[PDB]
Amino acid sequence: RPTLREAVARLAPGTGLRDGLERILRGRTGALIVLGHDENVEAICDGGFSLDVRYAATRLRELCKMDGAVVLSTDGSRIVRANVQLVPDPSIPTDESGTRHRSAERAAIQTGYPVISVSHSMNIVTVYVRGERHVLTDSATILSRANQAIATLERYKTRLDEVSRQLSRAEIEDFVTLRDVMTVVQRLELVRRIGLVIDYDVVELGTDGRQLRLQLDELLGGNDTARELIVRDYHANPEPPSTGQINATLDELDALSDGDLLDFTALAKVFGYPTTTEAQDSTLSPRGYRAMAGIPRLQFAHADLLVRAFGTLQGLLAASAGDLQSVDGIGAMWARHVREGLSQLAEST
Amino acid sequence: RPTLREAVARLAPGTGLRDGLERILRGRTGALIVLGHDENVEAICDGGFSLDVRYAATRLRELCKMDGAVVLSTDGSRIVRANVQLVPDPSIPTDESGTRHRSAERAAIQTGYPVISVSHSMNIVTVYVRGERHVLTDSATILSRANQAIATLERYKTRLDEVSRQLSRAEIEDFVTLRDVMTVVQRLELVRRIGLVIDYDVVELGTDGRQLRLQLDELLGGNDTARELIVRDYHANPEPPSTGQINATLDELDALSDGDLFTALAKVFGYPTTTEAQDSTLSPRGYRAMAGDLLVRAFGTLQGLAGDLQSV
Amino acid sequence: RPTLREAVARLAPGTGLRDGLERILRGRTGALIVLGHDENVEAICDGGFSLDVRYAATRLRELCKMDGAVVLSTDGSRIVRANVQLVPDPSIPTDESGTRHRSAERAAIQTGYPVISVSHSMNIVTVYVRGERHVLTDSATILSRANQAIATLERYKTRLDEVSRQLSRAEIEDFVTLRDVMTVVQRLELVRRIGLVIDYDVVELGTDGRQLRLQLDELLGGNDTARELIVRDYHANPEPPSTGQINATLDELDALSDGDLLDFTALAKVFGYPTTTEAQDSTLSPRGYRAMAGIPRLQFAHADLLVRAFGTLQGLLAASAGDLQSVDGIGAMWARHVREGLSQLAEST
Ligand SMILES: Nc1ncnc2c1ncn2[C@@H]1O[C@@H]2COP(=O)(O)O[C@H]3[C@@H](O)[C@H](n4cnc5c(N)ncnc54)O[C@@H]3COP(=O)(O)O[C@H]2[C@H]1O
Ligand SMILES: [Cl-]
Ligand SMILES: [Cl-]
Ligand SMILES: [Cl-]
Repeated sequence: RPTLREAVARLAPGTGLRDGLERILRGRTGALIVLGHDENVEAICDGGFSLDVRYAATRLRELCKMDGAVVLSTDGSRIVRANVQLVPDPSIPTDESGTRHRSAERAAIQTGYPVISVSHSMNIVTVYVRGERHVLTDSATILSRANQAIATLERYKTRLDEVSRQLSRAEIEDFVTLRDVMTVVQRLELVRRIGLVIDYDVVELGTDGRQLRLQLDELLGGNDTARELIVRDYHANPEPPSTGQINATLDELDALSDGDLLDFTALAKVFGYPTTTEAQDSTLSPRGYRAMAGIPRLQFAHADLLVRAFGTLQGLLAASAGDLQSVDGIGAMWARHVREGLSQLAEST
Repeated sequence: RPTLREAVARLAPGTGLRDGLERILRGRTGALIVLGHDENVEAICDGGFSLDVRYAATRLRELCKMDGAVVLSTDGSRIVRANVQLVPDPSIPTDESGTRHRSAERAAIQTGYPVISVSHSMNIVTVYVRGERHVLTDSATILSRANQAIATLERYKTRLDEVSRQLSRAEIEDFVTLRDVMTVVQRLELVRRIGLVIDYDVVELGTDGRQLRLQLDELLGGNDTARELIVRDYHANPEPPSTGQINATLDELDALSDGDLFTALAKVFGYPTTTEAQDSTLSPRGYRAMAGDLLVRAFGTLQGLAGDLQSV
Repeated sequence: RPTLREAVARLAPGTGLRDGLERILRGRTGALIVLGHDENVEAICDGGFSLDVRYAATRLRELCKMDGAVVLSTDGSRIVRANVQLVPDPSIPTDESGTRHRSAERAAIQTGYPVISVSHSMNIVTVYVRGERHVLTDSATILSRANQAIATLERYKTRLDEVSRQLSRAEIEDFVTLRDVMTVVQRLELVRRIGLVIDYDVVELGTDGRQLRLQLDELLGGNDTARELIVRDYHANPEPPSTGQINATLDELDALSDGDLLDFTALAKVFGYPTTTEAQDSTLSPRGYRAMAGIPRLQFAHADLLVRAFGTLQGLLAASAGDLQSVDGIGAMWARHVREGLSQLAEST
């Protein structure tokens, strides 16, 4: 049966239902709509008219001009009853206010289908699904909230870029420390989490969120790959981390609380380094995945072969073109390409 | 328990409740008021707040601005709860329309107390008492309707007086046709029936009916005695009817339909219903002339009517 | 008693009260609410009914449909009276218009508790707190005002950083003038004051200000420390400023009007220098507290003894390693760490 998130989706902008509800709000009639009909719904239905017509936004609006409730079919394709009096079991507990809304939630609990109440006085839509409630929000308000989050995401993306460049400078110089790696890990997670918040707003916006989706995907583009690469470079396991190991590490990062993200030792635990403050100053050596990703045109398949062969970024910098053409799967052309691409990083920083 | 009529009296003009209801109608807020509180009412009361204030029309109006129902104490002197949600058993049958009113009658049946709903859309007050319902009518409408009826009542009384003396003249002649008696009987019944219609309006008017109460009693008064005398004078049984016989006959006429009020009349009086029977001349007994019982049994007829009347 | 700012937070978005007030506005009934109840409130309360219910936004809306005023408990957790007639002392001064609002401000002054009046005609919420007034504003309008203010703050942050770099470069060169120091002082103050304006908007926005708070914290952060150090470095009194004296100077800066902050002579007076034109041209020498604060893990006790011995940053730079071990209370290891850090100032530029 419909879940709370699924029901909100059925009422998202661009849907036939949401069009009808918008019409009801402008009409200021109020409404009480049951999204489903079975034996249990009929049990609580009293009086009213039985009708069999196709759903239409306009048809719903007119029917809700009448006292009572409108029942739709489970698939949502039809309007099955109108002018109904709901009589849910009064023992079902609810903290809502007034006959309409208390009747709505009780009916939602008893039948198991979503129930919608529209307040004529407040012009507010509430949907009740099995003890949970959600109040719809105008697309403008959601956009305002999401654009504030987009602004913060713009600030976190700039901050991530600068610390990442600092880490890249340290990797070339061979003066990286756990603290340097974990500063980037934190900034990667902050970008990810604020991105998840904006994503929920995109879902709630429905068709009104299409542009916000494009902007969000552009800003978040490459964040997943950066999280993978940093795990691949600085994971306490001696051998290069396994693919499942990488997925395990990222899952632990998501499991961290927001407060834990502000703890560099909490992040160090996830990567497998000691949790002591002293451990933050210990020197690390990158494997070279991040640097290789910065080389233009270099497919990750080839970089994985080189990183496993030489072990460390410093080994790759010291390697000759002939040293980089002795790895199976690395041709002469790619050995030259990586050789000049690495020596360009050495000079630049 | 209070009866439907008793409840309507509690809501009549001149009462504190009716002052409150009139204010609610002008406010167009709608209302749902329970006239009584006990465990059974509380059982169906859900949410809301408890308060203990003296009843006042102004206080009732303010509290009914809120969603929900207001409960008063049984004596009606206090307001005990407001903003409550009534939750009567949906199995209780009702043919009312909408959440507010169906809940009102069900609550009235379940608790046994009067329940009032005021519709904001229709500005109509309905009172429910144990499966019965009454709709209040504006005192202005009742007054205007009742005054048209009182105007008719004087006309029925004048037309009754004119025909009654015609019958009395025939009594002198001894040639009173059966149709003549039933013409007077018809006018007596018509006066009685309009009198009952007006009486119901006077009660609903409360204090606004005080003047119509006096006017009604003057026109009617003497109607019961007149109906008793005419049955006592022109009853089929040659024996003078007993007091129980007279009251039984008067009840029989009341059972007649509006349209029937001459052949239908003759049969209740015991005369044959045939249209030929309505043509049969009758002889008055004389009770009416004396009013203008022991003596009449001696003489038998008005035609018989000093020592002979000091012999019985 | 609660202050005006405290009341504004209590009526901000995300609070139970604000949910009720939003409901009242949509109903267009108007309201008169007392945020507190004691014997003094009872004195001015007349008639009405006593109720004891838990506070709820929906309950408040229904009670404010009634003529009169609603009284809440001091903690705000309960609704104790409704339909009350306030009868505050007419002699209490007020500039509000009409019975409702004049009664509201007078009641606020007499009892000492916040009082809210909502105008049905104007759809405006007003809160009165002991002779002050605050009118609630749409969260959209506040956000628009605050985001522009954030834009100005980012520009103030950029100019602050560059003038700060100029001042530090001059400190090494020994060519700092009083005007240059006041250019940095002006920019630090401008950043601080626009920061306070945005802070008030964040409070008023409540839950709608969460993202704005994050942006504000990054832009400002470090502003207090920079103001403290600059006063510590360039204050006219020969004795190094005490911590309390520094706070006194900073309090004098806050007392200046927005117009005064554009006047370099007014700032010069706050630091004890003369207001003359000639004073602006005179060359100063930093005390060196800022440089010591940049040295990692150098407790201010070791910085105050060194600054008191040599007096100026140029004296600290001119000192030898042995000269930094002949100060009482400074160790040999600490003398090495301080000397190396000042040499890193040469690395800076
Ligand atoms: N049993 C009861 N106890 C206490 N107060 C009662 C009540 N029944 C009705 N009321 C009051 O009367 C208002 C108008 O009722 P009405 O049935 O015209 O107007 C109703 C009806 O058209 C519909 N509605 C409410 N509950 C319903 C239910 N269980 N089934 C179907 N329709 C319902 O929503 C309208 C507005 O509901 P809302 O509560 O805002 O407004 C209600 C409520 O404040
Ligand atoms: Cl609601
Ligand atoms: Cl119900
Ligand atoms: Cl709301």
